[PDB]
Amino acid sequence: CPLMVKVLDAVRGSPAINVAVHVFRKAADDTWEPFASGKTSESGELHGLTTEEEFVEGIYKVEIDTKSYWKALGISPFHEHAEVVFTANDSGPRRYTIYAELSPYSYSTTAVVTN
Amino acid sequence: CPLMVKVLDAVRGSPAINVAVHVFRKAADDTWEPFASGKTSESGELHGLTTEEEFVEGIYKVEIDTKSYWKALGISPFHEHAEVVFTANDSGPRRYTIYAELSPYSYSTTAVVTNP
Amino acid sequence: CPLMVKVLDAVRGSPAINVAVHVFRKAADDTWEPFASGKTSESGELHGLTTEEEFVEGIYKVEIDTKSYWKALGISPFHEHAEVVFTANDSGPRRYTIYAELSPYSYSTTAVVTNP
Amino acid sequence: CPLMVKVLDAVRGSPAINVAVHVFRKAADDTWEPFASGKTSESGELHGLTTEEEFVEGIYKVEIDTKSYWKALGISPFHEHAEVVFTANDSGPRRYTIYAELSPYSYSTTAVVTN
Repeated sequence: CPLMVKVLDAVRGSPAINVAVHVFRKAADDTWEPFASGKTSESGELHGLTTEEEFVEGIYKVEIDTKSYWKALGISPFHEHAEVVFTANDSGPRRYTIYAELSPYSYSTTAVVTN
Repeated sequence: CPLMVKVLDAVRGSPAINVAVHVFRKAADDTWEPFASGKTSESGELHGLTTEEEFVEGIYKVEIDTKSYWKALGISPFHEHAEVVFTANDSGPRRYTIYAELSPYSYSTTAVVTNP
Repeated sequence: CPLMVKVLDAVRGSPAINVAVHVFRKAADDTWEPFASGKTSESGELHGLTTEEEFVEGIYKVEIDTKSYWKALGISPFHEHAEVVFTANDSGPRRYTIYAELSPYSYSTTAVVTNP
Repeated sequence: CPLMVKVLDAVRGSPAINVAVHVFRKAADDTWEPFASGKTSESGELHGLTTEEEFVEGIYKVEIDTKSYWKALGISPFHEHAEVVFTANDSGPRRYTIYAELSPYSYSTTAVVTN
């Protein structure tokens, strides 16, 4: 599993559970092709999105549905979602972990890429 | 200015200067219509993007072109850009300041929304 | 002002108002001597802490009293405070702006350092 | 292990390895008593700092030696270190994970507290 997502709730100090995540791949016509998706687990994680075979070089977009998450908690949020757009490059480490720390009016994301 | 952007460079401890920013507004067909664009100043600030009159209700996307910024500094960063997508002015006119703090493999964005 | 602090509330999307800030400077015995204090304004800003003359070389600690801030909003936060410790003016006088973005279980701080 | 630390390098997009971490406990006389310490692993983690028996309620300080980390990489940093000060409370979740994302002139820290 070369692509992982770890989402944290900076308000409650807990993993962000049941957050919808959609991954897209940029197509030849510059549109976003659905690639993979899921809901974060009780540990705020989402793995098994793709395989080494399928995760070829290219531009990918990871959309985290933060708005629905905050609405479920009864908290008015700012963003429609958090977007993480990046290029997968074979000439570097294999495993991509996208960290995302969520607050109603702020989010931070950090990519950790390793072997 | 109802729409403002403040960008900081967390590697150099300075405002992020000459960063290109493109703003889009969602149309009916889910496509992103260009709304406004500019580049950050020496203070990492970008005002004069729009006016209260033109900045109507809608879903807006503020795209900060961080990749170019880092490459010019000799750094190969992770993200293509930093995207900030939000509904604006749905409860009346508001003033928005989008803060962004950039690192090659990380960014944070915080929105300050005030009622004039 | 050579020392400035800008604090934002990432839960409400606003400046963090009336946040107490204490600045200390390290002495010889590793103890923290009180240097200056204040509270953030409506803009989440705090200037007038010190002067160029008084702000000599040294190791400074900017302590932001976030716990009190969150408790007053009905939130029980994780941190006692947000501490920002740094060497200042060791290469001559500089201007420092300490940005802080607060959430109940998280905070970020970014320093902008400029040469006047 | 009720206390864990996960440190990430936001410049290189990798765990922050070999970062010294010192944990202190606030004593009756308001001074900081050394409690535990170590160096982050190849995964930027530091566990086995303490036990449930020893990790009683009280105020703790986690000092991350970020200055030495950046100096090793030949990068001039701003902070002397990153400090995370908090109260351990029995009336909540047991495991504390302190996340820290490091940049030369910025750091973010997020606490994740779970069962």
